[PDB]
Amino acid sequence: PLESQYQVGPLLGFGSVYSGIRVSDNLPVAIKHVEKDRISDWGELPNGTRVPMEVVLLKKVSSGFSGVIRLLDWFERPDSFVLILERPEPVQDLFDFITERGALQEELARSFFWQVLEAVRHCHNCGVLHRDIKDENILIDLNRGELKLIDFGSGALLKDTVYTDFDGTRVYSPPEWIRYHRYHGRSAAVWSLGILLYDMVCGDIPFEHDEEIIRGQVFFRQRVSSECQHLIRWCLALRPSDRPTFEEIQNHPWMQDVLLPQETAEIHLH
Ligand SMILES: NCC[C@H]1CN=C(O)c2cc(-c3cccc(OC(F)(F)F)c3)c(-c3ccccc3)n21
Repeated sequence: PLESQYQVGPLLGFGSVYSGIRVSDNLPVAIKHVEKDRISDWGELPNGTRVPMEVVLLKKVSSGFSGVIRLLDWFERPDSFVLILERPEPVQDLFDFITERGALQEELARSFFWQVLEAVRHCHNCGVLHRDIKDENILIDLNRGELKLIDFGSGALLKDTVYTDFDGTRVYSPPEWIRYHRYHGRSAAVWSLGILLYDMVCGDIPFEHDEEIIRGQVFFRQRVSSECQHLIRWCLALRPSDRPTFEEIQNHPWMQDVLLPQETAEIHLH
């Protein structure tokens, strides 16, 4: 069936994502392969079929909402699974985008960061915790100026209780995980968005080493507004309880008067 519905193009960019076309309507797709031997967390669909957690998570967050990458279909194979993902065209990941432009202007960082917050909120609303929010896991739909979360491969069902496992990016991980190998989903997510926002306005992440993470001292290597500095420092509070909630972030003075995605595209992307 797969090869009957999708024309496979070349590799894109340890992960295995190929360019693809849906032969039905020539819709651009991405084809992610995951080998069963490499899967740590297994979920179960309503039908009680054993699938990778990523399928569960993508199925739970897959609706009208443009802020998360839509899982169009998936397949079981003897030794692997194959996820069909939407592919914007043209498209750039936020890592390559920040690398090319360096530090983003606050206005564009605000629009991008707002869109990421809206997307993370949607995930949380649908019982999904991403656990690997970072520039690489954000695609820019360059025409529409819309960001899309990708890679729920380290994700989990959202729970209000302690997490004692983590398979995400260390330099984006919060001090409580480094020190005590324990975190709560939302507060840890606010940490990673702190790192992300720092990365957007400074053109690089703030911390390389465990000691730097644990100390949580933030040096700005670029001119960044006082209000943006405050929001970053707040997201990056050492004590989880001291971190802002999603509501508190989106009500922060820095987050006000956000550009519409189309506005953002017109001004900053073309
Ligand atoms: N480091 C990022 C993580 C890699 C590995 N895990 C994943 O779950 C993943 C999914 C995709 C992806 C999703 C939708 C469209 C898509 O196509 C597009 F890039 F837009 F052309 C790719 C990529 C990926 C992104 C960008 C470049 C290469 C792969 N990834």
